[PDB]
Amino acid sequence: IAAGTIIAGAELTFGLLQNLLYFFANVNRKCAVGVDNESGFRWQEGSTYFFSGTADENLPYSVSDGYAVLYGPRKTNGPVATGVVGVLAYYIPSIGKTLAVMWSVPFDYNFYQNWWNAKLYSGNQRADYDHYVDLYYNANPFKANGWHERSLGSGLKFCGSMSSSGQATLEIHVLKESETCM
Amino acid sequence: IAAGTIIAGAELTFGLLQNLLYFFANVNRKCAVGVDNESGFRWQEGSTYFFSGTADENLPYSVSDGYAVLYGPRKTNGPVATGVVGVLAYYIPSIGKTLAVMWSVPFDYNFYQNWWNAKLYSGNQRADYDHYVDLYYNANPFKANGWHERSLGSGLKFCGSMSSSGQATLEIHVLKESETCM
Amino acid sequence: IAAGTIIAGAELTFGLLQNLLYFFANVNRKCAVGVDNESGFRWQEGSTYFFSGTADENLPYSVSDGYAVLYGPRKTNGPVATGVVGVLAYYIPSIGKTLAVMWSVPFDYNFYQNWWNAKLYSGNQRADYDHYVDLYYNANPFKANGWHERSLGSGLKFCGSMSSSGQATLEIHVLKESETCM
Amino acid sequence: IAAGTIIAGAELTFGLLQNLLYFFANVNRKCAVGVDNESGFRWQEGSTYFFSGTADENLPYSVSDGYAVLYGPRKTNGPVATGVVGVLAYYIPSIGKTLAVMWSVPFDYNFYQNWWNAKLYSGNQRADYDHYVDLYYNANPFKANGWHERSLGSGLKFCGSMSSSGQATLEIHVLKESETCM
Amino acid sequence: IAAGTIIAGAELTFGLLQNLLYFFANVNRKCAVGVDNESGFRWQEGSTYFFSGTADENLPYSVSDGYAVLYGPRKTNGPVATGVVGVLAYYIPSIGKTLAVMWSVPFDYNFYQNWWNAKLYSGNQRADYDHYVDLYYNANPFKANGWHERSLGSGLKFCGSMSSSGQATLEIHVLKESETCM
Amino acid sequence: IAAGTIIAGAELTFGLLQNLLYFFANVNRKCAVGVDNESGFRWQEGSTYFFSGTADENLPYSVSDGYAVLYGPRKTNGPVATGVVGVLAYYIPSIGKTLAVMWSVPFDYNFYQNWWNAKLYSGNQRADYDHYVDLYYNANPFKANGWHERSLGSGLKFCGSMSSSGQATLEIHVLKESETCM
Amino acid sequence: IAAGTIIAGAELTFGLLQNLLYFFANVNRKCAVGVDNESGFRWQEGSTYFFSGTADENLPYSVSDGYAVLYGPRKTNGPVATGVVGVLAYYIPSIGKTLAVMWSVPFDYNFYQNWWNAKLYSGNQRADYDHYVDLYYNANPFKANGWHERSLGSGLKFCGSMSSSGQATLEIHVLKESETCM
Amino acid sequence: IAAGTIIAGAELTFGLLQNLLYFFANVNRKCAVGVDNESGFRWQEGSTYFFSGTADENLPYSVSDGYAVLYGPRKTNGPVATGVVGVLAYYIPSIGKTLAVMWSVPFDYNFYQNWWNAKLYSGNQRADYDHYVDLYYNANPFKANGWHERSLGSGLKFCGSMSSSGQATLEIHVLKESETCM
Repeated sequence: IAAGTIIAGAELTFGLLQNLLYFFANVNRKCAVGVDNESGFRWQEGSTYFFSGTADENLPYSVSDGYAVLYGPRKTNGPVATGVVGVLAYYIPSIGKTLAVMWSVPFDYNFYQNWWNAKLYSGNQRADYDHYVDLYYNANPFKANGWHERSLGSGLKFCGSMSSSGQATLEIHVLKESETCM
Repeated sequence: IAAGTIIAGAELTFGLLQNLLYFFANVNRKCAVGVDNESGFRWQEGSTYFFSGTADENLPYSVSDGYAVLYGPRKTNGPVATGVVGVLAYYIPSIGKTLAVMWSVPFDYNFYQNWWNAKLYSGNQRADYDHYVDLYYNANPFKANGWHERSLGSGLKFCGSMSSSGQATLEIHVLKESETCM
Repeated sequence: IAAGTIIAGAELTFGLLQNLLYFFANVNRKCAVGVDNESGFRWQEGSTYFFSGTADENLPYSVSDGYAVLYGPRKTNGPVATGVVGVLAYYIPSIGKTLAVMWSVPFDYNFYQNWWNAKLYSGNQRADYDHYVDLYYNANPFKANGWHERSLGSGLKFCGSMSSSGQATLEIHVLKESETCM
Repeated sequence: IAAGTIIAGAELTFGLLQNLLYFFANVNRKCAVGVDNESGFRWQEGSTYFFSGTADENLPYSVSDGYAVLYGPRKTNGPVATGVVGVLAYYIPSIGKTLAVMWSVPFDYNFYQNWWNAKLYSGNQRADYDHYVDLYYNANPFKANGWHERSLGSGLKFCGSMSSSGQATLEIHVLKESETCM
Repeated sequence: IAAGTIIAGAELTFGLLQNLLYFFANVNRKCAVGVDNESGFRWQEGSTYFFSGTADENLPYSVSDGYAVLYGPRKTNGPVATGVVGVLAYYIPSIGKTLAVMWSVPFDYNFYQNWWNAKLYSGNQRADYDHYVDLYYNANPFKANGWHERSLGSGLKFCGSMSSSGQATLEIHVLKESETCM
Repeated sequence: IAAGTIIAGAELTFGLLQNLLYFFANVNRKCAVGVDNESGFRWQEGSTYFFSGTADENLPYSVSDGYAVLYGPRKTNGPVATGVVGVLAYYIPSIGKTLAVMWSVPFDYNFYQNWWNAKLYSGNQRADYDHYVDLYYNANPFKANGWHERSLGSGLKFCGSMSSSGQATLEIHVLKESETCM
Repeated sequence: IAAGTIIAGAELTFGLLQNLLYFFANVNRKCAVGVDNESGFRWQEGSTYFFSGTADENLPYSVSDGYAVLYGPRKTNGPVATGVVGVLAYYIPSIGKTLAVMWSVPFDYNFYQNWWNAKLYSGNQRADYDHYVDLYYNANPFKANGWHERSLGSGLKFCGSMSSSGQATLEIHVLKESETCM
Repeated sequence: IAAGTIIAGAELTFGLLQNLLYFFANVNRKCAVGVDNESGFRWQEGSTYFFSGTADENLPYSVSDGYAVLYGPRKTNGPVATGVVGVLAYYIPSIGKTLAVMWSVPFDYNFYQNWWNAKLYSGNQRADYDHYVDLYYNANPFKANGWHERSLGSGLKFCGSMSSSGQATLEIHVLKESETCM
């Protein structure tokens, strides 16, 4: 009989749902990824993988001694409950290895936190899910609590830090083992 | 009897539909297509095909050694569920062949992803659906996961990459076989 | 009896109609018409015809060797379902002929597409409906799919292209038969 | 009995009427009138008449060889269905005649179109309704379809054009009979 | 009984009245009054009268050979149906007379039009209602239809014009009888 | 019984009252008070009184030959029906007297108008209500109708004027008796 | 029974209360406190107390001969009925005393007014409630009515003034007894 | 029966709750932390801990004699009732100790106030909850009431101050024991 009650229930439902989708569309995640080639070797064949999120730009094809990658990963547009998570990688012909760098800026800080890592892999490889799993679970990732340092092997080491924010910054310097960081 | 219930159902219907059409009108797709003539040959007769989308500008008629195409493909205006997908092509008189470059930035990332390709075709040809089908299905397109390289034949090769975003960037360098990319 | 139902039907009707007229008022059509006098002859008596649309400016009275027309045709203001369609023309005293250039940027891309053309006509003539019909139906117009070239006769040729967008650009170079375009 | 139906009919009526008056207040008409004194004689006693519309500025009192009038006629403010229509005039002591220039930018392009004219009148006269009627009905006005030229007599001629838009531009050059226009 | 009908009649009444007062508050009248002392005599004791309207600034105390008054009369703020109407005056010690300048920019162009005047009065006098009545009714005011000229006596003359707009401009040059205006 | 009629009467009452308080909060009064020390004596101990209104700034402590006070009195914030009315004063040690300057910019121009005055008082005194009453009622204030001049005594005179607007300007020059104003 | 009357009473209540809290959040109080060290002694250990309000900045640690404190006290954010009231203090090692400066910009000008003071206290002390009570009640504070001057003792004096506005300015110069203020 | 009362109770509930969450999302807390290395020793391995809040940036890896940390802690985004509270730390190789600096800008000033501290700890340590507890409860923190100074030991001391605002500033200078602060 009282069909106006069903119309009012629809107006309440879409009036809630349009604002709920507008919330998930407006919560934002970023990672300003800076990686600095202090290494004395040329990096090439710039490769990426995204477990979540995207970027609007390319990596440099190559990086050379004293220059840096700057890259801007972000969350996918629209009402998605996913952060920005991924790998970037470069081949290093002068040592026969691939440098891979991982970051993980989640959506829910109830369950997760900002993590990052870097490693050298044998031969020419490009960033994929097996690099994400190995950099996130098998290796020890670093968390967003200031500056950390580790040997890469093959005469290199990395020094780096990440913000605890969801609009994060990541900075890494890939030095020779002889050098003092920053 | 209660005609106000039909008026309230119409207000609910158009109140939903005006916002649904406003959604499809505001989700946007782009491809910033850069193609760089490192080739040592003049390109001419700049031609295009669009399977979906448009651009507000012309290609250069010609490109010459060390200059680049910059072109801005985009989605068609209004409430359409179509991305930007197309071909650009140039004749190369010095080798008797047509360079064609393809990109595909879809609407639904549920079903599709960003793809691109480039190839040399025999004689003077202009971009059309047969170049789109051959660059997308018969040849192997490259996906949006960093830098890729392939020989074109006739002394040329291409090196290029594409963003995974729907507001994409595409960059290609069309080098001689003797050269090192970027 | 229930006169409030007629008032609510009027509020629904004008609430729809004010938004429908606002839609047709906001969908826009343009043609940025550039025509370049590479011809070695002075053009004069700049004339126009509009089958649909207008412009807020005059043509140059005359154009001379190495200068260009730039002209901005547009859709008529308000809730009209018409594009921008027209002819511009110039007399060329040094050959005894009229150059006429046509463009057609439609409203409905369901039924129509962007077309353009150029031709030389005998004697001093000014742009009118007979030039529109002859440039659109009797001659072969060119479509918005990259660069096209044709001989005009009397020692001239044209080279030109048009955008597939509804906010189009048109570019034409009117060269001598001896020259290489752009 | 049901007085709320009369209140709802009043809210509908003023809700329509406030938007109808806002429409007529926002449709705009202009004429950017440029008149260029290439004549070799000083013009003085700058006079105006408006059949419809106004301007917020004065004419120059005088114009001299190689300078120009620039004048900005416009529609009267508020919800009026009238365009901008008028005459400007100057006395020319060196020939004993008055130059008068007319323009007519209508409201309804359903019934009317953009017209303009210019003429020389005997003795010192100022712009009035008899100049409007003689320039619009008795003389042949020119329409908004590109550049037109006519002899004034007394060793002068005019060359000029007008836009077909309702936010029009009018340009006139008042040359000696010896000269080539623009 | 049905007191909600009286509340709805009040909401309709104040909903109309707030918009009616907002209309009368937003219709604006101005006069940009420029008066230029080409006279060879110093003007002093700058005086004003307003029959309607105000200004936010002072006159210069004095004006001297080759300088000008610029003054910005305007309508009184808020929902008043009155224009800007007034007199400015200066004493001229070198001839023993007061220059007075009048303007009248009305509210209703249904009943009134833009008028202005200027005159010399005997001795040191300051602008008041008797100067307004004598400049508007007893003397012949000039209307807003281009440039007008008259002798003041005492070796002076004025040349001037006014806009027909309600946001008017008034320009007057107060020359010696020997000179040619502007 | 029908308690919704009392709620609707409250919504009408606060819907009116919030707009009435917003009106009294937005009608504004100012006085840009400029006072110029052409006097050849130093002024010091800058003092103020406000009968209505305030300022956000201090007076200069002192003023010296050829410098000026600039001061910006204004209406008190919020829904108050009061203008800006007050006194500023300075001691002049070189003559043993206090200069006091008064202004009165009212709220209701139905009952009041812009008045101002200046006077010299014996000894070191600071601005207070007895200076306001003596400058406004016992002395002859000047009204907002152009430039006025009066002797102060002790070898000084003042020359000054005030705007008739509620956002007024006041300008005063405090000269020696030997000098000609502005 | 009629539960919609309780919902309408809640909508009226929160519709009033959200606007009442927005009023108390938007009425603002400030004191731009400038204190100028004309004293010939270094000030150090810059200390503060707030009876009401806060600032977003630090005092200078120290001030030295010819430099000034500039400090911006303000009201606490949100719907609080409290002004800005406080003390700033500095130790002066060269005389063995603490300079303390007090200001009081209230919320309710119905009950209170702008007051300020300054004094020298024995030994190294920091601003607290006992300095506020002694500067406000036991000593004679100065009110916002122009420039005031007093001896501090120990060879110093202060000269200063405060605005009567709630967005106040306070200026104080701390001179030697030999000097003439500003 | 009357289901519209439940819909109206839902509209009231979400209409309140959307504004309550918007309040907690818009109340903001910051700490602009400046720490100045006047110490004559290099600081390195910049480390952080957050008990509440985040930052969008990294610390410098290292700081050296005469340079400063500038760091911008802030509240976590969205409707959370938590301030910004944390520790930053650096290792100092030249003395074998870790400098740690703490700040605490709360949400509820009903229960808490702005506190800060600094201390030297033995060996290379990184900021964590045990440094927060020791700097906040076991050591004596300083409150937001002007400049404070303390010996660190190992030849160093700190001098610093903090704002009482919730958008706070913190400034610390880490001097040698020989020096005079700021």
